[PDB]
Amino acid sequence: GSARERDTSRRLLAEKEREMAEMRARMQQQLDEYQELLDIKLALDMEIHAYRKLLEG
Amino acid sequence: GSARERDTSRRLLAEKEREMAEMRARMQQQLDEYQELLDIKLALDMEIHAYRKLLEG
Repeated sequence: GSARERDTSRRLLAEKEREMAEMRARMQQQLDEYQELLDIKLALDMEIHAYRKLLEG
Repeated sequence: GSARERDTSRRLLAEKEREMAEMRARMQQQLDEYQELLDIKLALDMEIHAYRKLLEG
C-alpha cells in the first residue's frame, strides 16, 4: 500500500539516478579529455618559451 | 628573470584552472537541464499511467 508506494518510488528514482550517473560519467570523460588537451598545450608553450630562450644568447 | 617566469607560469596555470572551472560550470547547467527534463518525464508518465489504470477500472 504505502510499502508498495515507497518501493515503486525507490525504483523509479533509482532508475533516474542510473541515467544521471551515466551522464556525469560521459561528461566527466569529456572534461578529462579537455583537461588533457589544455595540459599539453601549456606544456608545449613552456617548451617553446624555453627553447626560444635557449637560442637567444 | 625568475620572478617573472614564475609569475606568468602561475597566471597560465591559473587561467587553465579557470577555463576548467567554467567548463565544469557549463557541464552542471547541462546536467541540471537534463535532470529537469527527466523530472518532467517521470511526472507525465505517472500522470498518463494514473489515467490509463486508475480511471479505467
